[PDB]
Amino acid sequence: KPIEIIGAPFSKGQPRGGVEKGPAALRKAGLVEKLKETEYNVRDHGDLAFVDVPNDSPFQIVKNPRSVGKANEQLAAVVAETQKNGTISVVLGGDHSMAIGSISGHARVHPDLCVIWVDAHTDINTPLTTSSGNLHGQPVAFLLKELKGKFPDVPGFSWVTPCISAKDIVYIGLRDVDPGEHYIIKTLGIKYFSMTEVDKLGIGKVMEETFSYLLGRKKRPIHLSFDVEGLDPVFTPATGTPVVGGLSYREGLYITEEIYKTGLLSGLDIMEVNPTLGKTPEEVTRTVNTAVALTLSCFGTKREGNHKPETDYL
Amino acid sequence: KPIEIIGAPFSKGQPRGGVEKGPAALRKAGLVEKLKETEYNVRDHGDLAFVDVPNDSPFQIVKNPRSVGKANEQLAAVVAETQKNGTISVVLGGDHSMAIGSISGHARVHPDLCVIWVDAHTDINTPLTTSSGNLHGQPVAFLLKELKGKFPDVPGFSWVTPCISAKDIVYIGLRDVDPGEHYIIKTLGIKYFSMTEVDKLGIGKVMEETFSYLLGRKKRPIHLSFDVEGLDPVFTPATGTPVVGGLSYREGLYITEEIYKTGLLSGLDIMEVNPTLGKTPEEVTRTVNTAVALTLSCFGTKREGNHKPETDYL
Amino acid sequence: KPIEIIGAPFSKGQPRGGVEKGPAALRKAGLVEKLKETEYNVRDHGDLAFVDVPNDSPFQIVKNPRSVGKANEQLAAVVAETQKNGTISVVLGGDHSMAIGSISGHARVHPDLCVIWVDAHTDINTPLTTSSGNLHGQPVAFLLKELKGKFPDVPGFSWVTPCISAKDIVYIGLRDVDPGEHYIIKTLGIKYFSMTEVDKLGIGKVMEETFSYLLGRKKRPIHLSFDVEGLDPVFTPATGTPVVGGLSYREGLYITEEIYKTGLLSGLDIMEVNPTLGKTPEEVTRTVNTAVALTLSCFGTKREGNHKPETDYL
Ligand SMILES: [Mn+2]
Ligand SMILES: [Mn+2]
Ligand SMILES: [Mn+2]
Ligand SMILES: [Mn+2]
Ligand SMILES: [Mn+2]
Ligand SMILES: [Mn+2]
Repeated sequence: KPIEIIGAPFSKGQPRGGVEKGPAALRKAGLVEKLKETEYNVRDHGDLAFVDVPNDSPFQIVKNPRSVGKANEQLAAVVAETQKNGTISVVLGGDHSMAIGSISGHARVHPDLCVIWVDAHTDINTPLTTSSGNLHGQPVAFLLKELKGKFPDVPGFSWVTPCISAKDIVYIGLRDVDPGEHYIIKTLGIKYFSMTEVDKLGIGKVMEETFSYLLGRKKRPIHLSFDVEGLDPVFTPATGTPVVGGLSYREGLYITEEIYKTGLLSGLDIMEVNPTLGKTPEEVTRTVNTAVALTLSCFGTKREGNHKPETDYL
Repeated sequence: KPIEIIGAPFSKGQPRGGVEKGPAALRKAGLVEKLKETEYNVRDHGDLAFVDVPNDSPFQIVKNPRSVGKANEQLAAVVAETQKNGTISVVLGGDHSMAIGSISGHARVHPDLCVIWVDAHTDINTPLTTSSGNLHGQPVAFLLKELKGKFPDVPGFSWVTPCISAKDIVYIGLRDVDPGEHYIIKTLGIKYFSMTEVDKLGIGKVMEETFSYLLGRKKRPIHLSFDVEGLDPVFTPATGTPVVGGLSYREGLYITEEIYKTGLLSGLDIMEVNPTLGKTPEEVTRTVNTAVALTLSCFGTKREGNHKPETDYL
Repeated sequence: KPIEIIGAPFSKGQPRGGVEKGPAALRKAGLVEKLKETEYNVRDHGDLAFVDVPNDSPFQIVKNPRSVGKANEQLAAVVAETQKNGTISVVLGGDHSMAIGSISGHARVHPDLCVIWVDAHTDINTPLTTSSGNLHGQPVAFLLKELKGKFPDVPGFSWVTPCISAKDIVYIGLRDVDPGEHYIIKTLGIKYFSMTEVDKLGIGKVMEETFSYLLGRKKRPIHLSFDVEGLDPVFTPATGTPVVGGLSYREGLYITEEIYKTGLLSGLDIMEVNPTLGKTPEEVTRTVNTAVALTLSCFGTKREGNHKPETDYL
């Protein structure tokens, strides 16, 4: 199979600057060279160049709506494209709002995809529930059908089409859910596993369940939107919104490992790595490396080891 | 329901000074303001002013027996009082010897209460088994019926009445048990879950069992005596007796979360936070915050999120 | 039963210097005094003095083959000796190549011993698969029968006799396995538990299985070759090859605790503690202490507590 890396240097999803430098760091850490060393064909599509919407006024609270809608519009296009040619797409973050784009384009080509969202937050606030207008905290609201018409059309997102229903998404690692957001996920009966659940069930049973819950009936394509903040800050320090008491490096890799084992990985998102927010070089290198690590996991790299087939090492 | 906070500025339970500054820090961290934000009525009763027994000579090894017996006698009184008015009491530590008082007063009003003791130590040494005379390491021995008459009447505790039996208490997080103490908990067949058990069973099954074990027959009031030392030192550094390889921040919150879910929380103890023992501001703030956090957990605050009923966030 | 401590100050197993200072640190931390405090007879055999083979030229890639073969030859001798007198041997590392010696001597006296290898690495590279000639990464290859003749005789190991088969060893905590090494452990069908397994099954079930797998039929002597690198670097920092996402202090102690509980402990290896590789005093003391701790665990020390029999602490 083919693997296509698409850098999305974007950050207007939220106020903190730096995230755009994200895909650069990941590459510098050698994500591509390493990926090539797996059983997959690696094609680096490069870094999208986003056009900045001049005079992008705040639609109510929502900030930079037009810039974020144009950034995402453009991505969904590139993603739909490579997805069409049969290659798995791997979007490197800036912030998480690029998920609207990533998930959209992919949805075009595979409308029956299910989404596994590993993150500390739900990011399901609507333009009417956010406290800040940071669109990085509203991604899943633009993609959800059940939430269509539940909020006023946003300047620039007119191209968006609610592609999945609350019965196709599964959250893992939740621990900082705004009140509104909690209502939304309870009302729509969305399947999640808050940290408390991971604690109660153990990362193992968690996957076991998320799978039989998303692939019990039909075996469909899987979209992994992994928000590097879903791991405890100790592991991924250089982030915009760290929240303590989260997934461990081990648990993180177990998810990507089980996901690889299903062979249904269709699209990936390695978002929120902010090279500038490291309190020391270590913290950033630390973050950038577990990010690069989680990815390689989705594509083979097993912790027990890997040997090349048809070769007798004896 | 009503919630009443009672600060117990005491520290003669053990040699290290500072713990009395405990309830102050917790408040400074805003325990009250936050508590108010939950579905409970918060009443701050203030900080008990303890009278210091002049010329309190060591009854054998037991140190400051009269001061500690007067401190606890006074608390049990305030606790019995508010417990009577139907409010849940939440005692902020100084040291853990204040538990004799806390558990006693509460027992008066609800003699059928069971006690869940989350701690690094058993604290079940009798005046005849301690190595030091620190009464903070003997609390459960004054409350236990099975241990009545097993030791010399202590100067000042004459008011105490063994209110519970070894069949009403459950330990969670044990890892530093003196030889004598181990004998005592084995002989009396007390139900506990040493770290090794948490490890073998997982915090999940642990609660599942401690509940069917304490609430299988009758559903009675629960007394949670939480010793901040029960978490690994990494999480609650500013303590008098850190012991490595203990509960994680996650596990800690899981217990308080499952306890809230039973709706039987009758009384709480947030003990051993010692603002002065922090090797850096961080460590204390770190400690003080996970303490404040565990509390809010017992009273609603779920990690998956919380939304106010009857309100349509859409 | 008797306990015999044998210090092996060796380090030519790998390029990084310092590991020889290993057994010294452990002793300084008071391993012996503490061990004495358990229900075992402690005899300190001292520190072997290794003769340095002059002009030890590299056999192909394998470095210091003669020095390492003489170091191990000598150890196997001392170990076979004390093992003969019926005492349990406890070898303190330098590097892990001393395992050839340790396991060999022991095998002489108890040819039916099974080996539990707690380590981050497999250390099963043969002189023909290593990238470096560091023999510390080849120990299990010299001891395995199935790998006999699979590589050219090495200068100094002529005395070695493949004592165990791939059906007697069990790995726990694997996470950094070279490609060759992975082939070897897959081809020979060796039973292991890579971190992913620990994650999936939980340290509890892991032991439960490793036991019924090694002691289901016959109850034989157990050799515990514990490589301090098997725990996450956070816990045992001062090592030559740290690899993140490994066993936790808790899990580590759980293994040594379950192993003690089988009563079949015949020989031990506390290897890779490198006092000089600590980035600060703390890190080394931290490392040296969890090492000393794991040992005491294998010999009684329970986390729930220990009391001396026939003594009424009341
Ligand atoms: Mn997110
Ligand atoms: Mn997030
Ligand atoms: Mn205590
Ligand atoms: Mn304690
Ligand atoms: Mn090793
Ligand atoms: Mn190793």
